[PDB]
Amino acid sequence: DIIIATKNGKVRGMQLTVFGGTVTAFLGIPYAQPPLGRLRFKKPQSLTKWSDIWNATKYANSCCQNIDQSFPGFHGSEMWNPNTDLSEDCLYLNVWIPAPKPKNATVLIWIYGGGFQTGTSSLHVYDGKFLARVERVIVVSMNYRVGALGFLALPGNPEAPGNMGLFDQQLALQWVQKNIAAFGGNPKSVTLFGESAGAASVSLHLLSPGSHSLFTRAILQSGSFNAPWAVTSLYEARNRTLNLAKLTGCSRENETEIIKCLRNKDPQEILLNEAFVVPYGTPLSVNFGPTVDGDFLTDMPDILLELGQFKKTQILVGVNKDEGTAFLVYGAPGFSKDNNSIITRKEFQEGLKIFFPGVSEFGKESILFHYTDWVDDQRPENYREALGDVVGDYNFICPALEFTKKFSEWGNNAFFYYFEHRSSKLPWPEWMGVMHGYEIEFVFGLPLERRDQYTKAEEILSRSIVKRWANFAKYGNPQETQNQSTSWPVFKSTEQKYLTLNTESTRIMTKLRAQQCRFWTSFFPKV
Amino acid sequence: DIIIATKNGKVRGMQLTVFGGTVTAFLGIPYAQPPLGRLRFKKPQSLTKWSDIWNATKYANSCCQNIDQSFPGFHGSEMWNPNTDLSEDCLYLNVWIPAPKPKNATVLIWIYGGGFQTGTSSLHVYDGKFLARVERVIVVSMNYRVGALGFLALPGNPEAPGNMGLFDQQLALQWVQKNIAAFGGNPKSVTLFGESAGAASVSLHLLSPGSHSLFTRAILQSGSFNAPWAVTSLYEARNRTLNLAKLTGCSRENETEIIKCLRNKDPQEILLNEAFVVPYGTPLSVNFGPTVDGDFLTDMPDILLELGQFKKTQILVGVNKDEGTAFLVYGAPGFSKDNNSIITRKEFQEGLKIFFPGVSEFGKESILFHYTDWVDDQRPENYREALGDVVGDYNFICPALEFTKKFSEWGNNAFFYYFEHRSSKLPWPEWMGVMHGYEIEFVFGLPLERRDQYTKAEEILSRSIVKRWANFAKYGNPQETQNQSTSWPVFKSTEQKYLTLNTESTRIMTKLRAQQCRFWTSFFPKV
Ligand SMILES: *[C@@H]1O[C@H](CO[C@H]2O[C@@H](C)[C@@H](O)[C@@H](O)[C@@H]2O)[C@@H](O[C@@H]2O[C@H](CO)[C@@H](O)[C@H](O)[C@H]2NC(C)=O)[C@H](O)[C@H]1NC(C)=O
Ligand SMILES: *[C@@H]1O[C@H](CO[C@H]2O[C@@H](C)[C@@H](O)[C@@H](O)[C@@H]2O)[C@@H](O[C@@H]2O[C@H](CO)[C@@H](O)[C@H](O)[C@H]2NC(C)=O)[C@H](O)[C@H]1NC(C)=O
Ligand SMILES: *[C@H]1O[C@H](CO[C@H]2O[C@@H](C)[C@@H](O)[C@@H](O)[C@@H]2O)[C@@H](O[C@@H]2O[C@H](CO)[C@@H](O)[C@H](O)[C@H]2NC(C)=O)[C@H](O)[C@H]1NC(C)=O
Ligand SMILES: *[C@H]1O[C@H](CO[C@H]2O[C@@H](C)[C@@H](O)[C@@H](O)[C@@H]2O)[C@@H](O[C@@H]2O[C@H](CO)[C@@H](O)[C@H](O)[C@H]2NC(C)=O)[C@H](O)[C@H]1NC(C)=O
Ligand SMILES: *[C@@H]1O[C@H](CO)[C@@H](O)[C@H](O)[C@H]1NC(C)=O
Ligand SMILES: *[C@@H]1O[C@H](CO)[C@@H](O)[C@H](O)[C@H]1NC(C)=O
Ligand SMILES: *[C@@H]1O[C@H](CO)[C@@H](O)[C@H](O)[C@H]1NC(C)=O
Ligand SMILES: *[C@@H]1O[C@H](CO)[C@@H](O)[C@H](O)[C@H]1NC(C)=O
Ligand SMILES: *[C@@H]1O[C@H](CO)[C@@H](O)[C@H](O)[C@H]1NC(C)=O
Ligand SMILES: *[C@@H]1O[C@H](CO)[C@@H](O)[C@H](O)[C@H]1NC(C)=O
Ligand SMILES: *[C@@H]1O[C@H](CO)[C@@H](O)[C@H](O)[C@H]1NC(C)=O
Ligand SMILES: *[C@@H]1O[C@H](CO)[C@@H](O)[C@H](O)[C@H]1NC(C)=O
Ligand SMILES: *[P@@](C)(=O)OCC(C)C
Ligand SMILES: *[P@@](C)(=O)OCC(C)C
Ligand SMILES: [Br-]
Ligand SMILES: [Br-]
Ligand SMILES: [Ca+2]
Ligand SMILES: [Ca+2]
Ligand SMILES: [Ca+2]
Ligand SMILES: [Ca+2]
Ligand SMILES: [Ca+2]
Ligand SMILES: [Ca+2]
Ligand SMILES: [Cl-]
Ligand SMILES: [Cl-]
Ligand code: NA
Ligand code: NA
Ligand code: NA
Repeated sequence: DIIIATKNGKVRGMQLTVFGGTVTAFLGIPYAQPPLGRLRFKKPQSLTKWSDIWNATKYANSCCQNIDQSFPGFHGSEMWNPNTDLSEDCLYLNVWIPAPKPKNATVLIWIYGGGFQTGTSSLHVYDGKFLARVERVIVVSMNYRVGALGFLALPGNPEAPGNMGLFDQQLALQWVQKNIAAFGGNPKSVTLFGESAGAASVSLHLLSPGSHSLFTRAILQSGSFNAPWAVTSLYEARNRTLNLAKLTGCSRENETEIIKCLRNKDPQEILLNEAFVVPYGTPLSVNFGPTVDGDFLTDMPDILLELGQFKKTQILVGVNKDEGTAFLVYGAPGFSKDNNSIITRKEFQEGLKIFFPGVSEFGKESILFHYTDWVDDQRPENYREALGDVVGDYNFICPALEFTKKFSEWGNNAFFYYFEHRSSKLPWPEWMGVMHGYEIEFVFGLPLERRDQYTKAEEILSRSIVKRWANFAKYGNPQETQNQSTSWPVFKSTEQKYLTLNTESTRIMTKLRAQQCRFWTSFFPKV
Repeated sequence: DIIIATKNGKVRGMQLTVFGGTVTAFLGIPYAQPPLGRLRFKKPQSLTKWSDIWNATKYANSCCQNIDQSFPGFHGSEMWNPNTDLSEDCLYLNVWIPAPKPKNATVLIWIYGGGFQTGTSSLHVYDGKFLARVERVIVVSMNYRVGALGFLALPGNPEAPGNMGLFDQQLALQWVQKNIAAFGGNPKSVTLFGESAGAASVSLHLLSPGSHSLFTRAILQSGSFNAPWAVTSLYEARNRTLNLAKLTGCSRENETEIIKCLRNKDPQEILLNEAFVVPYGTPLSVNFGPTVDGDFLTDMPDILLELGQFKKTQILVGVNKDEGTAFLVYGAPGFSKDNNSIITRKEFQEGLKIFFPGVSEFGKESILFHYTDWVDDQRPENYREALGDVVGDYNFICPALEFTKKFSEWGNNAFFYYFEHRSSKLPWPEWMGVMHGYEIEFVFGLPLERRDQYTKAEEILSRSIVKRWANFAKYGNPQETQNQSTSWPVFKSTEQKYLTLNTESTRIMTKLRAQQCRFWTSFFPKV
């Protein structure tokens, strides 16, 4: 029976057998006041204190959110849907510790993605027990509010200031500063990691001055805040908040009154109207996301990055070979998970209109021109592959490389990876390749479980990535030093070396997507 | 009717239609006295002069040689067998010129491989008409003597001094110096190129002082003289010459008498006994090859390379992804062109004994140890693939990279390629991958012929390689400057950049086979 005294009271954990050893898991520890009633849309308030033993022995409620119903019964989509009850009462976190209790263990804090609209820390692919067993690190993950409930903004107004879910993440970081030594963690050795919006979130903590002292370093998987979906303009945030009001019958003249009305709405009515606050979305829409609130974020983040205003520390950044494919089967015409999706030029053109709705005709033609010069055989898959690369390059890969360059120019070591292994268990079809989100299970060490039907080469790839991540967190250097592995060189401006992660042979390469990213980075923003 | 006046007399050529234009071909021009009777085994003697028009309108006799009969009727082997009559009377060369007659064209001189035992300039894959049409270069190729007739050595004795076939190559280089301006060529812009033993030959012309002024630069495809098959020791040459005598009933006490006896033998009896001059050969045996004769080669060539004694000029060097596979089906147990050749550990072990017959048990185990640490799934093809890599790394790839490093250390620009495209027409089975010899058709531009059933991507790869080779010959820089191509960086000590040649995307990579070549280059020579 394992009980830990925290600043707010006692917590009971549970023991787990993992690989012939034990991990102690504390699932569902609260770290804030439930944000209900008058607290809805406000910054998380600090926890009152309890007396008695809080039983942290099951995952807590996931935050309210819309759910992906495009492929019911299909594991490829459903694995990402929440696996605990939805409730506004969702501000909880999990702690996995090695057994016996470590003395001063490095801490890995996971921030999930989901577009800032969805996600929960209790998914199977985020289970931190394998990392605690194998690397003897402590792993922490928190639920944070998503959608309008997490990111509604009327900026400057403390009834709905914006970025509440980023403040939920920050308050969990603070909980780890105050409490983790009780669990055997070193509050001075904390690495944030996250994927997609969780990676964009990690990048914004590098920018936020109230996060500077809450962590040591950062890992960004397929996301960074300069991605075109990651930050909402003040203009679009106000418009969306008042669009939400209009839809829920909460248009008022005093803005504090709009929010008060919005506080009387059933959470379902808020969720049901979120999709419509925008005149046309895309599969990549982030209707309620981070804004420049003057609090968490003091200025436009592109300006902070460019002018070197961020935490000086090491970063590890990477992307997957086919980031954009997952999004094509949520509305691009001629695409389907259930066939090979050989599409025509006309379909490609229609697909750009689906992904680039506010963009001028010239803008869309410039994309077509950059991506359709083949290269050369015709090649029925030409247009199918180009559309996935358009979406992946624009939304994930070029912003990650641009973030990595600008960050490294200010003197800190940066390491960049390109993940190019397709999981042998992937339920999505082959044409979708190495999809967005499908390195995560390798990072959390799921293929280390021999009972799970991953191949032996995958068990080895995962073990090595697990070691590199842990070495990054502990030592700021993502090497695998014992097995004659390829040395991972720092990513510098000028050379731009990156490491490929694959089952066959790790390679050092240079200037990932050089020609494509010149297009998105220097020309497209003008269009 | 196109007639050219040469230093030795008139030659009539023939016109060819190639790609809606014309090439003039002069096939079978003699460049030496036929080396018959008293001239057999001696250095080529210079040509007497003729009066009348020598008709250069068909390929000439190929030199006497044994023929590959392992797969009769099979195009994969038979494409390399000679396609003109065999005769000692074989010292002829071909000239392809653009039409109209160029004014001062760069000259490309092809030296074929065949292990120094076989080969002829008239094979289809060496037809220089496409390069003359497309790049407006002049292409020259010569027949040179092979086997004992080309390389028998009793060194110091001018009746059989050694290296006669390298002297045949040199005398053809001289013919081009004296005659090529008459054809519209620039004798001051001559690039040698060659594959396998033709590449080892090209590398020896960089070392030979009598070749220094006969050419400007050099291209080495899958060969260099530091490869373990390329140069025969004085010891093994004498032993083989006297072994040949013993077998033909020509053992005598006066050595000039051995040679005189050998001059009375039918060329068939010499050919029939060549295989047996060695106690055990391998599929890679070069029984009669280059020696240090004190004439063509003044010292052991490893010493010249190491100490910088060679022509200072630019080089282009490369290898194919699966150099060693071709040799496995000529005697390694469990291999077959007609199945997938999944072999066992025992078979691998037997295969090393086939490829490394004089090598100690410890030597062979060290090879097994370096190549059988997987990497990791088992992977039935593990041993099959390892044996191909052992043979390809030892015999071709590590010596080429070692040659390229040592050459570039003396200040000259070097460019290195790794050819990794498997021809869509390859008659050999898939497991053999990107075989030895199968870049040649890409270099000579055979896929430019749309009538030939190569894919469109192959036509493009060939066009680009043809342009890089021609730019190398003309300008010393193998760039393709007009089509947004990957820039080919010089290969330097320290970084060791190389360019990959493939149908998909050209990449700049570093330190090809670093771990393998450390084994062959620094450790294996001690064994
Ligand atoms: C791959 O499937 C798509 C997607 O839509 C389809 O899903 C299929 C597996 C099948 O059940 C089909 O009946 C279903 O509608 C096909 O595109 C669709 O095809 C029709 C015309 O035949 C269009 O009018 C539809 O609008 C279009 N749907 C979408 C969303 O674009 C697609 O052609 C198919 N591709 C193949 C077989 O190569
Ligand atoms: C692939 O074939 C080899 C090569 O020899 C064979 O060629 C085959 C296609 C077939 O015609 C066969 O009859 C012929 O001998 C096979 O290895 C051979 O197999 C026998 C025992 O079955 C040995 O005793 C032979 O010595 C051996 N030959 C050599 C040269 O090693 C091989 O097993 C086969 N591999 C497969 C099917 O996976
Ligand atoms: C933000 O403000 C308006 C609001 O329009 C919206 O009304 C909402 C409550 C919601 O239901 C939403 O779907 C609807 O679009 C946007 O105006 C839209 O623009 C179109 C033309 O593009 C006009 O027809 C309407 O005013 C309205 N659309 C529809 C379909 O009725 C406006 O575009 C937006 N501002 C932005 C995006 O910067
Ligand atoms: C060079 O000299 C001898 C010559 O032996 C050879 O006789 C030739 C005419 C020819 O037929 C050839 O096959 C034969 O090998 C080599 O001696 C051989 O070595 C073995 C033991 O390895 C002895 O049994 C014999 O002397 C002879 N072999 C056979 C099978 O009869 C000698 O090895 C070689 N020198 C080298 C390789 O450096
Ligand atoms: C916590 O769990 C233990 C079960 O072993 C129990 O004794 C205690 O009452 C629990 N607290 C609850 C249910 O609030
Ligand atoms: C943990 O390590 C830090 C340095 O990273 C040190 O300052 C701290 O006191 C240590 N605490 C322990 C061993 O309890
Ligand atoms: C609006 O109403 C709120 C709350 O009832 C009040 O506190 C605030 O001062 C009012 N402001 C304006 C501008 O009407
Ligand atoms: C290193 O190699 C061993 C044994 O060869 C292997 O079992 C282990 O997984 C490897 N460790 C890492 C961190 O990759
Ligand atoms: C060379 O060819 C032409 C054929 O057009 C002929 O007139 C001449 O006699 C030939 N020379 C020979 C056969 O020696
Ligand atoms: C050919 O070019 C060379 C320089 O490479 C020059 O010296 C020579 O005279 C030229 N000859 C011509 C145009 O006939
Ligand atoms: C051997 O005979 C040759 C040719 O008949 C002769 O010229 C030579 O001087 C002789 N040398 C010896 C050492 O017997
Ligand atoms: C360059 O591109 C053109 C037209 O796009 C093509 O037809 C030609 O083959 C290319 N040239 C080379 C040297 O690759
Ligand atoms: P990630 C799956 O959180 O990506 C955000 C999406 C909206 C581009
Ligand atoms: P190239 C085919 O001439 O290779 C020589 C062989 C004997 C290694
Ligand atoms: Br069009
Ligand atoms: Br053994
Ligand atoms: Ca790629
Ligand atoms: Ca996802
Ligand atoms: Ca490795
Ligand atoms: Ca390879
Ligand atoms: Ca060959
Ligand atoms: Ca290219
Ligand atoms: Cl580069
Ligand atoms: Cl490197
Ligand atoms: Na087209
Ligand atoms: Na084994
Ligand atoms: Na050793």
